[PDB]
Amino acid sequence: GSSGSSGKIDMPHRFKVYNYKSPTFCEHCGTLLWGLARQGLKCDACGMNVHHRCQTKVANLCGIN
Ligand SMILES: [Zn+2]
Ligand SMILES: [Zn+2]
Repeated sequence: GSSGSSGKIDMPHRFKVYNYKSPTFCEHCGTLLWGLARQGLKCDACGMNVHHRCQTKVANLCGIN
């Protein structure tokens, strides 16, 4: 909590590396990901799969959208 008032807020995508065996699709470049242990990244907040770079290209609104 806090003392005051807030308005508009934006949060980044909690993208965390994941080691799995499945065909993942990027929500930005719309392509496949070829990896071994760092198979792209997956947001543990909203739940999205994007590349390491394609991640910094997505909006900084996790949960709001
Ligand atoms: Zn997110
Ligand atoms: Zn991508």
